[PDB]
Amino acid sequence: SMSTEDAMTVLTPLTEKDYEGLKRVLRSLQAHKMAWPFLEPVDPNDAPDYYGVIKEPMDLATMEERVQRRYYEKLTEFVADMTKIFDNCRYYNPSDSPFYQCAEVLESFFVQKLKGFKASRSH
Ligand SMILES: Cc1c(Nc2ccc(S(=O)(=O)N3CCN(C)CC3)cc2F)nc2ccc(-c3cnn(C4CC4)c3)cn2c1=O
Repeated sequence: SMSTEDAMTVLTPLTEKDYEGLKRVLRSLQAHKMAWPFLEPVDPNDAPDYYGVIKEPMDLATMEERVQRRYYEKLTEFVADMTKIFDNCRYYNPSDSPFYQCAEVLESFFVQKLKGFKASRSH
């Protein structure tokens, strides 16, 4: 149920079995054809003033490092880091940018996969 998923998302410490789920979610995003702008950090020499404007940069390779290192204690923290990728992209870029489009598509995919992860955890 949505009740159980919400409670577990905020309160339930991530287990090793949860981490196998988080690796599956991250690998599914890295394989998505619209992940191409998010696999590595933004190149400063491509994106003028990016690191002056975006205060909390994030990318899928940094998320992979944090997952491998068992950085996250709560799913909320994993979701907050992932959400930076999409929010940062939509903030820095105009709405007609290919990067902006990729953020919209990959976030919708992540939201589908996250809901699946939560359900699998609640069962
Ligand atoms: C998310 C993101 C982003 N991620 C990203 C990461 C890597 C690669 S990469 O193919 O590996 N590679 C591309 C070539 N570099 C020399 C090396 C890197 C491509 C990427 F798109 N790249 C850029 C690049 C440029 C801009 C930009 C530049 N000006 N503006 C206007 C708003 C002022 C936007 C935004 N960007 C982003 O937002």
